[PDB]
Amino acid sequence: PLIVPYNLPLPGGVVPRMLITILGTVKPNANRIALDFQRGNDVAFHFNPRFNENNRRVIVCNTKLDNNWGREERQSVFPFESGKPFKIQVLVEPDHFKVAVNDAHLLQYNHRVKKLNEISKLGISGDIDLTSASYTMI
Ligand SMILES: COc1cccc(C(=O)N[C@@H]2[C@@H](O)[C@H](O[C@@H]3O[C@H](CO)[C@H](O)[C@H](O)[C@H]3O)[C@@H](CO)O[C@H]2NC(C)=O)c1
Repeated sequence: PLIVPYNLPLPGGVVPRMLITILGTVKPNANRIALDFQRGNDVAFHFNPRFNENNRRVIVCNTKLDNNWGREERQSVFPFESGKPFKIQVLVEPDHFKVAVNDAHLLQYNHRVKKLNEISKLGISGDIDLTSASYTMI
């Protein structure tokens, strides 16, 4: 068990073929989960499942530059469930982050922050018990 919020260093930033894997369990009365890939204070890629946004479940993705959020990208496919174990895998490709949950492809997020080598930490937060967070090169 890792304490949330958890910061996972990404030494030398991200690069294509890097695979980040997060294993956890959603708390039974969850409101949100967030993964934040950071370039100093900027958030290159925010991945944010919301369990009760006006009584709908939605995943919101965005980028924060100079303390300002950008244009949201929303996905209504929602593979998380309160109480239940999950696996999130984020594969860095040359033009996007590719996200799979529980082994099924979920979404892609085009790189808006293009200095991939400067995206040097991942913060993991929200209503989860965190079991493991790791990376490897495929
Ligand atoms: C496209 O259809 C819909 C449906 C329901 C809500 C929204 C929406 O745009 N919500 C964002 C919210 O998603 C946004 O919340 C922020 O959204 C960020 C990601 O964009 C991040 O998760 C922040 O932590 C969170 O506070 C707040 C504050 O920036 O602004 C809100 N926007 C407005 C206009 O109030 C859109």
